Order: sequence, then C-alpha cells, then structure tokens
Amino acid sequence: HHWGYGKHNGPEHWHKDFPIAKGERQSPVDIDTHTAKYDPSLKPLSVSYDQATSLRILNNGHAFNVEFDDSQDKAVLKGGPLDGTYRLIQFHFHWGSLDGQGSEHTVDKKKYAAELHLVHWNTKYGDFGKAVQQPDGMAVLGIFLKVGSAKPGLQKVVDVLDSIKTKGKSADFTNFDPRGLLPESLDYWTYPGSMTTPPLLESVTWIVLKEPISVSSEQVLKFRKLNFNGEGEPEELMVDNWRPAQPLKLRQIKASFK
Ligand SMILES: [Zn+2]
Repeated sequence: HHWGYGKHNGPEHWHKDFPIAKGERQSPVDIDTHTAKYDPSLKPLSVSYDQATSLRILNNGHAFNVEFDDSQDKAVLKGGPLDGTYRLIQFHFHWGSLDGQGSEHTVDKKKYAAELHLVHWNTKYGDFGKAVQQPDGMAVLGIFLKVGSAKPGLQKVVDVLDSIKTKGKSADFTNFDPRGLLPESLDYWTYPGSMTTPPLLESVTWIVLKEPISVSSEQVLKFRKLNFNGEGEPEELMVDNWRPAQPLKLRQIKASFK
C-alpha cells in the first residue's frame, strides 16, 4: 500500500514511488559540527510569530500537524540565509520509541529524542502548492527536543492528542502560540535540502537550531500514545516516524555562529 515508517513501507522503500529519494539534495543529514563553516554573510534570522493564527490539529497517519492560517503575512521567517518572506503553514514533530532516537537531523551522529519542524513557504510563489515545487520555495526551522524539564508551551499540544489518536482525526486548535516552542538562542546551521516525507521535494532551505528545547518524559510519552492506524484498525503506535540521515553529496553546511 502507501508509504510509512515500517519494515515494508519505510524510508528504505520510498525511492520506488519517489525516485528523488536518491537525489542530490535530500534531507535530513548529519551535521558535522567541525566541518560546518561560519558564514559572515548570513543576515540576522527573524522569527516573527506574534500574529500567528493556529486553526486545527490533524493526525495524518504519519505525524500530527498543527495548521495555521497562512492567508496573510502573520507568522513569518526571514533573514538568515533567506531572501524574502516565508509564511508559516504548519508544524509537526518526528519522535522515537525511546529517548535515544527520534530526530531526523543528527549532530556529530547524535540522535535527539525528537525534532520539531516549523514549515514555511516563500510568498513570492503565492501559495504552498506552487512554492513546494521551487528550489527556494520552502524554509523549515528545525528544533531538537531532549528529555528533561517540561516545556510549558508544549503542554496545550500534549493535552489535545487524546482527541486525535488515530489517522484522519482532527480537532479545532486555535490560539496556540508557537513562540512557546523556541529555545533562547537562534544560533543555527543551514543547508539546501528537501522535504523529509514524500514527495521529498528538493525545495527546502533548512535552518536547524543548535540549542535544543527540553520536554518532559511525560510529554514525549504522550506523543507515543498516538496511532499510525485509523479508528477500528489494529493498533500501531505512532513512534519512530523519522527518516534517517541522507548523503550530504558535497553540500556545504554553514553556521550562523563562530
Ligand atoms: Zn518533518
């Protein structure tokens, strides 16, 4: 049937339906912190989430997406490596079955417990569907999660998951402030890459924050109670929904910090 994260339909299978899986600018990647080069030409990064308008949360059978109203310039990312303005459309996470895995990007081969992806599209292409087809169409802000202290800003997400346990379930999810999911530092690495789920389009400027956020064990345990399967189908816990690191292929990872 269709793509997923198991033995028979997982990442190692995706190239058959999506041949770009073996392409030249796939994500995620391992971030070698020693070979990443400080780039003085990077402009400062501007994360402007004050007027962000969340609409709904959805279990799509792979993750859950918190969706935003992107009909106007409300929540936008600009600066850093980017030209122009990138509008926030949704965020989601990738996580593990255990705390020792779950992130997509790795840092000197280190795997974090989870990874948050704030997905934005370049306004110069008018809508998400057109932007995701262009080499500079998307910008994903990636944030690592480690298990430690609770993240108070995540708790509203955590509490709604019981209502979207299975594939195809959604719920109203208004007034969620994504500022509550950001670490203190905006120090980042950047490189040109791709979507990490099918169709794996090579349209993304990746901006991966160096500083992880801490979430509690109880919080991530609640992510792990979600299901990949639909209602009244055999239960398959939604865990290990991460694509592993892909070949860098001579791409250059740039650091914003010395
Ligand atoms: Zn993602």
